[PDB]
Amino acid sequence: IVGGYTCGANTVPYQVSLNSGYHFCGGSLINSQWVVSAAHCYKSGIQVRLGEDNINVVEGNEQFISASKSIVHPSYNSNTLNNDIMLIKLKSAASLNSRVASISLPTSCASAGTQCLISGWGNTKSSGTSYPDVLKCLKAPILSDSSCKSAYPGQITSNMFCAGYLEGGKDSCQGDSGGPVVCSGKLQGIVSWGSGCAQKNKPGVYTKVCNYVSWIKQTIASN
Ligand SMILES: C[C@H](NC(=O)[C@H](N)CCc1ccc(O)cc1)C(=O)NCc1ccc(C(=N)N)cc1
Ligand SMILES: [Ca+2]
Repeated sequence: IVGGYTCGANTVPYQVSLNSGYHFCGGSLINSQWVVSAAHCYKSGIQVRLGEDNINVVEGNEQFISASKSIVHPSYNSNTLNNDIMLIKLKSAASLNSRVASISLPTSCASAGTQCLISGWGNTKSSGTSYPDVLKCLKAPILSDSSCKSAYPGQITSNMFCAGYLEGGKDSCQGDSGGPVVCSGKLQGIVSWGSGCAQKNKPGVYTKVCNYVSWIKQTIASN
């Protein structure tokens, strides 16, 4: 997260860290057994880390649980990042408490101008690199589809939306991948892609979760 602020420990209790020896992606807890993240985060050897603030220090509220199954969206296209969503089932159910809590799925899509909270442990610099160890947060509005498509001609699909600031300075970034965009209590987006980070006229692009709620619900019910 570039241009954000330190969230505060466990203030984003649905935020998970995906760990394969090291943090590599965010995700969002959607019930005690399931996390949703980005398909571009797919790999083997995933341990889900819940209740994290400092990902380098055991602070006392963590739960570490291995993935038992990962399901990349059936239509994910890695060339275009279309359908960039993946479900991860946990080997055992997380114990839900104030610091480890699910986030609701959309009941409908969200409109341009709606304000959202984006969070993660990704890069905090727009040029060069600096990775924080505590969770960072950013408030950002959803941008119009037309400004999104104008910023990224030939690359925005119906399963994507832009959020952030066209002026630059405030954005998600590498390492925030797969993490949440929460707007009025609903998980509307997943950190997906963009050109650089926090650059002028290059806002963040996010998976449009409202398009996937039926798939998520049916997949969880059958698995
Ligand atoms: C795997 C993904 N790749 C890209 O983003 C490429 N530059 C375009 C892919 C690509 C997409 C569509 C296409 O049609 C072709 C290639 C990535 O690195 N995500 C982390 C990220 C990146 C940016 C931001 C941000 N600035 N908000 C946040 C997290
Ligand atoms: Ca920790």
